[PDB]
Amino acid sequence: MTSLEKARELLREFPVVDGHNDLPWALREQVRYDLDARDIAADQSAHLHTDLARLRSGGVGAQYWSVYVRSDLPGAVTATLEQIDCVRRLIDRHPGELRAALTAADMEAARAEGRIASLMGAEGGHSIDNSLATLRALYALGVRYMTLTHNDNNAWADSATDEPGVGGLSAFGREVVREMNREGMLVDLSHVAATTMRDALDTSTAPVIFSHSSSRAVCDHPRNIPDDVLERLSANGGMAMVTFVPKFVLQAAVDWTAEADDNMRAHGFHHLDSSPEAMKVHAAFEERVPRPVATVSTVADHLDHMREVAGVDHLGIGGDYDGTPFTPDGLGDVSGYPNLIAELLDRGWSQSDLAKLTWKNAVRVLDAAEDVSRGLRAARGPSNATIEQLDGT
Ligand SMILES: CC(C)C[C@H](N)P(=O)(O)C[C@H](C)C(=O)O
Ligand SMILES: [Zn+2]
Ligand SMILES: [Zn+2]
Repeated sequence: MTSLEKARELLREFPVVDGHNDLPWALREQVRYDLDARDIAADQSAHLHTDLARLRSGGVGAQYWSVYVRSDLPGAVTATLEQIDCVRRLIDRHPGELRAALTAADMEAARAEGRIASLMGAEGGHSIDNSLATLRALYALGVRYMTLTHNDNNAWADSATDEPGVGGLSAFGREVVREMNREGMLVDLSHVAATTMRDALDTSTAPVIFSHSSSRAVCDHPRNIPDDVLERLSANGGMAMVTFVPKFVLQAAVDWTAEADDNMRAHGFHHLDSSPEAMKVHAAFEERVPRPVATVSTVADHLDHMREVAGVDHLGIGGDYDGTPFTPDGLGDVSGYPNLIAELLDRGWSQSDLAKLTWKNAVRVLDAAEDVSRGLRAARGPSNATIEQLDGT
């Protein structure tokens, strides 16, 4: 059989646990959670990367649904609860296809019955409003990882896409990591600065993840992971879940985006300005310099290097579907994973290597978080510390 046929067979046995899909945010923005208007039991190809049929075609057996909210708007906690509610409603609406999962055992139970294990991950520490009790409430509601920052610094952690702030984690930032360890919430180091990665690895007593980051050595962008950090994963026990975002994984796309941003500033616009006038300027740039396109090969290049440095036991996949408008060819939506697995087969990845990448590493890591939490919950009570106490006025 072809590599693609073999890939599908392999995924039927050990499906993908995807680290980060922004369907909830897409539903929030497109239709304000009018789920009938984007029914994922029907074909949503015109609007979304994600629906149930494409998840099945793609060999997705578990999904961390992102409950991302904007850090640059007020009411982050309320919005996070709305995102969590969206995930709950999707699970309730589609019991034939989705099963809520809170634990590694739940993931295996879902796999045994052929339902997609549905977990939640918060994307940025702003979702807890500097409140450890709020962190505990998110865990109680089912959140099983939290990205420590999004694109901007928060009061206690530095983002990779912002200027240096506290220098990694502040004292309160370390307290957040300790509390996540005690609760059994995975520390997610996507988005954070390399300093923050190192501070988190110093502090965490549980395996950490990168829910959607690729390799900085392969493509130099602050959203990707440095080799020295990848090297620490085997000792920490965690995993890096490669992402597909073209402007992170393809050198030509990083360069093009930098030039596009420079061009915007040349016209007196902030690079993120979305006014009609700014859009005209960007359109003119793309007219004379077409947007480069990544491929499955681009993503496999990251995985090859990440495997060499981090080890096969420390890898996963986090597509960022519905979180990015652009995708590599062959990975245009959630049905694409078999194309990546086929490429890896062609590059000599073994069946057991691939089962770790898709399924086994993610289950091990969540189980490990539970194990560390058991010890910490027996050893001490929850923290009552405040950011004022630990970081000062
Ligand atoms: C505004 C919403 C769509 C942002 C997404 N939650 P994101 O996952 O942070 C996508 C981005 C390319 C990244 O991961 O850096
Ligand atoms: Zn992200
Ligand atoms: Zn996201």
